[PDB]
Amino acid sequence: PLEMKKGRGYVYQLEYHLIWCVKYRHQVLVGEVADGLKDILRDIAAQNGLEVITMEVMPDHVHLLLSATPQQAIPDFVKALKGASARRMFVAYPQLKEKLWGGNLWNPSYCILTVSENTRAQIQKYIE
Amino acid sequence: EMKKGRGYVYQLEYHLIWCVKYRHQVLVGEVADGLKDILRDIAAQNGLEVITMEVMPDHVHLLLSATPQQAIPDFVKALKGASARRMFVAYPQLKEKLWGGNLWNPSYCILTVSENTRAQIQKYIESQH
DNA sequence: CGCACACTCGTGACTTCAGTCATGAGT
DNA sequence: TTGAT
DNA sequence: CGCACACTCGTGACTTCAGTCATGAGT
DNA sequence: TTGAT
Ligand SMILES: [Mg+2]
Ligand SMILES: [Mg+2]
Ligand SMILES: [Mg+2]
Ligand SMILES: [Mg+2]
Repeated sequence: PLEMKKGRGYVYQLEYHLIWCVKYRHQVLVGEVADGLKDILRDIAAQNGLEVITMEVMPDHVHLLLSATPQQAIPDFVKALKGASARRMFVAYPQLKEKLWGGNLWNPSYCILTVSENTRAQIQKYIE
Repeated sequence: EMKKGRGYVYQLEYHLIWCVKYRHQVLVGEVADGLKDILRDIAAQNGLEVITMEVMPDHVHLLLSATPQQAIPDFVKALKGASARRMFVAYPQLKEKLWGGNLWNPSYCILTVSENTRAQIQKYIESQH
């Protein structure tokens, strides 16, 4: 049986692998800065109705595995996740301005991949 | 494999399914054939790639590939709302069983698709080296 | 190298009112 | 301030 | 009879200007 | 006008 969420006019299962990097690929996401970023990203995610299945912060990039509804558009939540986290991180960690004084904490691009929650076998069963 | 746009790199696939209103097995013969041409056309207009398409008498199944900017409610609306309008015009006999102004069930089912499961993907994430 | 996602300049949209998203072009 | 997830 | 995704009515947005999307409530 | 992909 397929894992499926139900909403008003749709049944769905939507997961994405989202990834982005620190501007200039600076390795600044370490220690308390990485810990903070985890809080900030979870708060933004919940504020936006996103479920964070997995989160991993490496020094120069972030990897998220998200579960969403059909109404949450990609450019919208990526903007929330990155734009708001940049704003907060700079406030909470003024020391970031030492390596990133240009007004950006993040690389201006994101990489995103859809993800199958269920197996190909489960899908053919449901689809047949 | 991975596509690119001005500010993003992505690979987006979705299984999209919806049924005929009241579950009537109406999509058959020339009606089904015309549905396919109408869907392919709508997909073309909206720049949506249709990887797989299947039309059963009571429901449709598509495997789509899209850009990050193509939101789900928008493309589902385009494919279902436009095809319905067009199907009734092209095949009026549909009205014999569906005179209420709806060719489609008001719901859609949609699943993100990838070349691996999240279980595997998350483990790959928890590693680092 | 010469791009390009990633660097830079530019545009508008819109939250975080800063710094992303959208976006074209030059290197 | 870049050099790849 | 009650549900709901699937039936219906209700509320709007927006193309297909009809019939879907958004959506809350009854059955 | 419904009963499940
Ligand atoms: Mg960007
Ligand atoms: Mg609907
Ligand atoms: Mg270019
Ligand atoms: Mg209900």
